Amino acid sequence: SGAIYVGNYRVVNRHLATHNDWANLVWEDSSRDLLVSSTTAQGCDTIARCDCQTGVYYCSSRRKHYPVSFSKPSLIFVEASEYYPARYQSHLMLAVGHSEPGDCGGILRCQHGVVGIVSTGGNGLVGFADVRDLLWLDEE
Ligand SMILES: C[C@H](C(=O)N1CCC[C@H](C(N)=O)C1)c1cn(C)nc1C(F)(F)F
Ligand SMILES: [Zn+2]
Repeated sequence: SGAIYVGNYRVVNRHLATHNDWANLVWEDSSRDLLVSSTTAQGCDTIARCDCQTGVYYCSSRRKHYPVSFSKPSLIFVEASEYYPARYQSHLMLAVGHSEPGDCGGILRCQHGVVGIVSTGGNGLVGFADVRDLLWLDEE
């Protein structure tokens, strides 16, 4: 579990969005596994606006932050799960690292701010949904 809190927005994995998130919806994209809801209070996370490929992510299944190298956001085939059929997930970045069901929502960060959140796992790889292209999170 986990979310990004920026301005008047809450960014979560779409597959883990609560009833309250859908009742206060701003934007959602199944192909990226992202959902953004509105908040009453202002958030303080800063979204990275960069092309970094090295960062640190939080892994709840190990209670540890790990430094990683990760790929550029791409359309990657993801195996069928209880949440989606087998499909290409867009804007996804992979790194060599531990992930397991329960780790989605963990933040990946670089020197510039938040890069994205854990969204996939398997075969000793961890996948992060990028948020650096959502420039609108920094406004209105
Ligand atoms: C099966 C699950 C996963 O990748 N997904 C389930 C949830 C929906 C995902 C998607 N975005 O499409 C695919 C997974 C397997 N490992 C080892 N770690 C995970 C994870 F970290 F929980 F994501
Ligand atoms: Zn960066």
